[PDB]
Amino acid sequence: QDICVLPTQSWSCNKLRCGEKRMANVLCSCSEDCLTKKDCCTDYKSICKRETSWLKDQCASSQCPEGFDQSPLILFSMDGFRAEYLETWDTLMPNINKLKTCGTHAKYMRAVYPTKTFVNHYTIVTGLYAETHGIIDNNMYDVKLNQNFSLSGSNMRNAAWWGGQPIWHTASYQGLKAATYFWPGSEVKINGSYPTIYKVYNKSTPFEARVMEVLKWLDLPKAKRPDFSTLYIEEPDTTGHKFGPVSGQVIKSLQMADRTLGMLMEGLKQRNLHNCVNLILLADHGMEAISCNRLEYMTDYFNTVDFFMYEGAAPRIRSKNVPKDFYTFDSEAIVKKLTCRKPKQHFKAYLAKDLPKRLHFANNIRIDKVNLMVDRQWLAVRNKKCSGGTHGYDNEFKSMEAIFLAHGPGFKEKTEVTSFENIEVYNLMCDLLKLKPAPNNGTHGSLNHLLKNPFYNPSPAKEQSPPLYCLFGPVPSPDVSGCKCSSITDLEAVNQRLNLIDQAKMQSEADNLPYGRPHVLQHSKYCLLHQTKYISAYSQDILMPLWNSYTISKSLDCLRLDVRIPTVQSQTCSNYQPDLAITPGFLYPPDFSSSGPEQYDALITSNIVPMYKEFARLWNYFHSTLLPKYATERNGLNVISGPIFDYNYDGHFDPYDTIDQYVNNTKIPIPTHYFVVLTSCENSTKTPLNCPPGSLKVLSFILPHRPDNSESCADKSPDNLWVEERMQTHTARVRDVELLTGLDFYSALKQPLSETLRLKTFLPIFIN
Ligand SMILES: *[C@@H]1O[C@H](CO)[C@@H](O[C@@H]2O[C@H](CO)[C@@H](O[C@@H]3O[C@H](CO)[C@@H](O)[C@H](O)[C@@H]3O)[C@H](O)[C@H]2NC(C)=O)[C@H](O)[C@H]1NC(C)=O
Ligand SMILES: COc1cc(-c2oc3cc(O)cc(O)c3c(=O)c2O)ccc1O
Ligand SMILES: *[C@@H]1O[C@H](CO)[C@@H](O)[C@H](O)[C@H]1NC(C)=O
Ligand SMILES: *[C@@H]1O[C@H](CO)[C@@H](O)[C@H](O)[C@H]1NC(C)=O
Ligand SMILES: *[C@@H]1O[C@H](CO)[C@@H](O)[C@H](O)[C@H]1NC(C)=O
Ligand SMILES: *[C@@H]1O[C@H](CO)[C@@H](O)[C@H](O)[C@H]1NC(C)=O
Ligand SMILES: [Ca+2]
Ligand SMILES: [Zn+2]
Repeated sequence: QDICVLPTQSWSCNKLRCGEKRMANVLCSCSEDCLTKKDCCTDYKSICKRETSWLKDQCASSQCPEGFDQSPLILFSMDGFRAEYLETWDTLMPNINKLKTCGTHAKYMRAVYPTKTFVNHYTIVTGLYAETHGIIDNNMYDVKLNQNFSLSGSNMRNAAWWGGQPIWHTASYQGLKAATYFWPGSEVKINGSYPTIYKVYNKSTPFEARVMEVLKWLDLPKAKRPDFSTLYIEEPDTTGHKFGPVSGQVIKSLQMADRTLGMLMEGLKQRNLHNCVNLILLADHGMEAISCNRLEYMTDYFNTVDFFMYEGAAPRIRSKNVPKDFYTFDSEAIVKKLTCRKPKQHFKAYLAKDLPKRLHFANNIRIDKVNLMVDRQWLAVRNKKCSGGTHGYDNEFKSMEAIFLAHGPGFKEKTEVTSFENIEVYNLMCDLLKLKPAPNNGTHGSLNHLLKNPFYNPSPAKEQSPPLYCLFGPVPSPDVSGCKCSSITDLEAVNQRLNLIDQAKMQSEADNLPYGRPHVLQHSKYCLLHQTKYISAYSQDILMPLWNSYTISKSLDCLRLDVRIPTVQSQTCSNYQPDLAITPGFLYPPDFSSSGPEQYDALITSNIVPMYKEFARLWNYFHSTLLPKYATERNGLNVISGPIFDYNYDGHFDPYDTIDQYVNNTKIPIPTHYFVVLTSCENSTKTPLNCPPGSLKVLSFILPHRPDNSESCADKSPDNLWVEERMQTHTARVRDVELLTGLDFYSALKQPLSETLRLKTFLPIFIN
C-alpha cells in the first residue's frame, strides 16, 4: 500500500515503517538492523524507539563520542536567507528557532559588496574582502587574463581567478581533513589543491540527500573522517528571486529549509553528536523586492549606449571593445553624465576610488571603474526591455543582512550578540578548529565574545614610532610665514599659552585624550602639541597633524606661526592664495574655544590642513552646526580627526615617499579623505570621560576630500541641509580609519583587548 511504498520517495520515517525489512529501492532505511549498517532516517529513534526528538528536548548545559577528540565544525549556508525572515517568520520554522533559542545568535550578519553569492560565499571561507580574493561578482571580466567569468561558463574553475586561502586548505595544511558538499571554490584547484572530499555541484540533488551525505561523512572511520564540512542549499534564494521576499512561495521554501536543518540535527542526536558538533548556520546575503515600475534606464541618460553594462542591483560599466579599449574607456565621462541629471534619480554614479571606503570595493583590475550605487528595490538596466526579488545592493540595507546562528559546545548558550561582518567568520572558524588563520581582513579576537573558551587572545599592536619633541622657541628673526594678526598686542603672552608645564599637559591629556594617545604603527617623525583645549600629533613628514583630538561638553582673519614647529617643517600663510582651489581649514575649530586668548591656541599654522573650498563648505558646516547638535544628543563627545592619504585606493595609509599630489608650488600633500571619530557613551547619563569602556559608543566618518559636491549635487544650493545626508553614507569602522592612517586607537581602555576590538569593528549605520 501507499505508506509502505513511500519509502522510495520520502526521507522521513512514519510509524508503520519501523521494523520493515530490506527493500532495494529505499532512499533511507527504517529497519531495526539499521544503525549497525549506518543508514537510517534522522527521525528513526525519535518516532520508533520512542526517544525524544532533538527539537522537543530542553537545551542542556555544558559531550562527544570516543573517536572525536576535537569537535567537528559544520558550516551550513542557506542562500538568500535574509535576517528579516528570522525576525518575522521564526514562528513557522521550529528547528531554526530552536537554534536561535539555545545557541549563539546575532541580530544580523553584514555581507560584503556586491551582496552576491560567489562574492560572499568565498569571502566567508577566506575572511577577505571581495576586492582581494578576486571574485568581485558572479560575472566579471579580467583585462590581464582577457577572460570572462561566469557561473555557467567553464573559466569559473580556472585557479587564476580565485585568490586567498579558503578554510578547507587552511585545515589540510595543519593536519585536519575537510569535506565540502558544495561551496563556491571547492571545485577549483586553488593553490594546486582540492578539499579532502568535495562534491560536483548538481543543483538537482535534493536537500535531504545532502544532509544524509554530511551525516555519512561523520560515520567514516576516525582516520578518514573529515573535521570540517560545509553544507549548502539554494533556498530561499531561488524562490525569493521569482516570487519576492514577502510571498507564500518563500514561506514554504523557508519551511523546507527548516525541515533540512532539523533533519541534520535529528541525525546528529542519533549519533550523540548534537552536543559535540559545532554548527554555524548563516547566509551569504539577503533578498529585496523589485518591480518594473522600478527600473532605471540608461537610454534616459544617453542617446547612444555604446558600452557594456553589468546590470541589476550592483551595476558596473566598461567598454564594449575589450581588451583593446579597456584602459582607454573614458570612465569619468560616463560618471559625469550620470551625475544629477534628474532630480529624483534612484542611483548614484561613482568611480571605484570615490566609493564609500567602508565598502572596500576598489583596488582590483576586475572592478571596472564606473560603478552605480543603486537605491533599494530599484535596478539599473541599459535599455527599456524584472519581478519577484533580487540582491546585490549596498550591504548597509536591512534587506541585505544575513542570518547567523551558532550551536555547539564551543559556543556560548542562549546568547544574543551584536551585528558583525562575515569577514570576521574565517578567524572564528579556525579558532574552533584550533587553527592559525591565514592573513585576512577580520580583526582576530573581535568575535571572542561568541566563544565559550577563546582559542586566540589578541595582543596590542606594537608602536612603530614614538613621539619626537618640538620644544618652545622664539619667534623667527623675520616673519617669512606671511601670516598677520591685527588683534594680538602682547604676542609674547599669548604664545606662552602654548608652553604648558608638565602637569598642565597631563591635565589636558586627561581631558582631550581620555582613552590614551593613538599609537603610530608606521613611520612618522612627529611631536605632540599640547593645548588646554586640544592635542595634536604634528608630523614634519606631511607638514600637518596625523590626528587632532579634543573633548566638548553638551553645549558650548587672524593666523600666526607655531613657535614650537621649525620654519622648514611648517606650513606658512603664503602657501595658500585666494586664486587657488585650496584654502586652509582647521582640524580643531577655533569657534569651539571662548574668544579672547583661548581662541589664539587654535589659530596657528600647526592646526591647518589643505582643503578644497567646496569641501571646507561641508567640513565647516559639520563643525558649525551638526557637531554641536550631536554633542547635546550624546552628552559630550571626544573628537579625533585628521587626514587620510589613499591615492592607490588599497584601503591602507600611503607611505610618505608615495605621495605625489601637493598643492601648487608647495610641499604640502593633499589628503584623499578626512576622518572624524566621535566617542560618547551608550548610557548618556555619563560623559565621554567617566564611562566604563564596555559602554562606549563610537561614530566615525571618512569623508572623501573632493573638489566639488557633485556627490550631493549641492554646488548650487542656498543651504547645507544636504551635508548630513551625505556624511551618513560615509561612516566607517574605527578599524577602517586605523587601516587608512596607520594609527591604533583605544589602547589604554581598561577592559580586555577583545572587548575593545568589538568597538573598533562596529559600523555606524543610518538607513533606519
Ligand atoms: C585584506 O587582507 C589581505 C591579506 O592580509 C591584505 O592583502 C595584502 O595587501 C598587501 C598590500 O595591499 C600586499 O602586499 C603587496 O604586494 C604587492 C604585490 O602584488 C606589492 O606590489 C606591494 O609592495 C606589497 O608588498 C599583500 O601581498 C596582500 N596579501 C594578500 C594575502 O593578498 C589586504 O591589504 C587587506 N585589505 C585591507 C583593506 O585591509
Ligand atoms: C536559482 O539558482 C541558484 C544557483 C546557485 C548556484 O550555486 C552554486 C554553488 C556552488 O558551490 C557552485 C556552483 O557552480 C553553483 C552554481 O552554479 C549555481 O548556479 C545558487 C543559488 C541559486 O538560487
Ligand atoms: C567577454 O564577454 C563580453 C560580453 O559582455 C564580450 O564583450 C567580450 O568580448 C568577452 N571577452 C572574451 C575574452 O571572451
Ligand atoms: C600553497 O601551498 C603551499 C604548499 O604546497 C603552502 O605552503 C602555501 O601556504 C599555499 N599558499 C596559499 C596562498 O594558500
Ligand atoms: C543530479 O542529481 C539527481 C538526484 O541526486 C540525479 O538523479 C541526477 O542524475 C544528477 N544529474 C547529474 C548530471 O549528475
Ligand atoms: C546609567 O548609569 C546610572 C548609574 O550612574 C544608572 O542609574 C542608570 O540606570 C544607567 N542607565 C541605563 C542603565 O540605561
Ligand atoms: Ca595606500
Ligand atoms: Zn541570487
